[PDB]
Amino acid sequence: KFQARVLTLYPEMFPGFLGCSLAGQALKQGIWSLETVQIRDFALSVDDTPAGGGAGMVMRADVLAAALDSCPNDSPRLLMSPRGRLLNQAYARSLARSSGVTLVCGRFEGVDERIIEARELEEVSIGDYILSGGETAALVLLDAIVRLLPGKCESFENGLLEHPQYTRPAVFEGRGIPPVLTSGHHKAIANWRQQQAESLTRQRRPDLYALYNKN
Amino acid sequence: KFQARVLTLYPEMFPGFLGCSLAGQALKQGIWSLETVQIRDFASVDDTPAGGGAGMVMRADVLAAALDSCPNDSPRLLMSPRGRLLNQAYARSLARSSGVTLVCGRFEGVDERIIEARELEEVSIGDYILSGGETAALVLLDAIVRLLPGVMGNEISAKCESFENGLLEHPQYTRPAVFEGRGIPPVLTSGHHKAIANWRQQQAESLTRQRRPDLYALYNKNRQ
Repeated sequence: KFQARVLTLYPEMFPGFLGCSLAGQALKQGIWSLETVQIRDFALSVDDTPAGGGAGMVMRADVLAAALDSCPNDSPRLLMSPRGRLLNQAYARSLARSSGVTLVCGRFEGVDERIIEARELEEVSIGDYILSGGETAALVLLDAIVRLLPGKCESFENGLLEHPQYTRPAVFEGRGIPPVLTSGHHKAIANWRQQQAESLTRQRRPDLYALYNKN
Repeated sequence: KFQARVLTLYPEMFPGFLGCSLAGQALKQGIWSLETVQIRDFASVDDTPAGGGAGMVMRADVLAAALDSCPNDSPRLLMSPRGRLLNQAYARSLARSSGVTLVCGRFEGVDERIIEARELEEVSIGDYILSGGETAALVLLDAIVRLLPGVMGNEISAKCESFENGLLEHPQYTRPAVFEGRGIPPVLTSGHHKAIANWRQQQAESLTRQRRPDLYALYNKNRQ
């Protein structure tokens, strides 16, 4: 098994698109399971006014604690957040090797800092943009995990985007597959592919290109 | 009325969660629409990479026909690991268009000639591999739709997030007054707005410095 547990205000978003395609099938076959936990059941509601003022509502430490504490501590506890460490492939690979993951989905403008500390929530961002709630990010994290489950290193992890890619037809709107690729001249092919990739990354992802140069 | 068109092998993944909450509410009041185009209608979709490679490659002609089946009234984006990185600024830009056309790359590789010829701008949501572009498209929609200048709350919203300034958001506190021994920092209760803002900022600086040196470098550039 791979046990996914998601703490959410919207359990009906799960499994969402992960009910479809290969992810759906793996679920139907029990390669992974998904448990949702409705946070609103733990309000003896879930969020309140920010001390010192602010733009939106803050998730209460007490409600969230009770929700976490109803769950076994069987997997790392990850808070979907704009403040998190960034999701990367190394980390997805790292997580697909576990027996499971616990995801907490905030919907508001934040989560009470004292519960982040007290229950060791690791904050995780999927990137520097705002989404409608943590659920969006949870689905994405799960997508990148489930994918790596039984049933290898990405070129960008080396600092390089993928070279341009071609298949048939041999000519589309007067544009032909570059002839070096159909030459059988392996060395020329690899050179060509390298220069295109270097050139593309330098222009479009200088950050990646910088890590390419840092070795 | 914002017009999203999504070219996909899995129309059934849509609207998905965008059907829910306020994104779906906005869908009901017709602030935006979501049309799916099945790529397979323009038949196989993928094929062998010229000069070898790792997977199959999406055919230029199948995607042309799919794109040409509806009008170019919209920026065209291709969901790809090769893309520029999605950020909030970019999201705001698209949110100001009449619509967006999103092509979901599934199999790893899309014929370069179709990217050139239909001017598909490649976009990645981050340096991690997903099951398909469907995943990237949904996230991209999620981030755009909430900025559509029809949605409620939207009118008086902050135009810029703190990470764009190079800082993570300050830590937040709410009731109860004391949780398992910990109080709410007293300055937050002091009625002294300037003091609150300074303290919140110091907390933000110190978190960003440790967790995102990349954002902090940007923070340093700005105040210079």
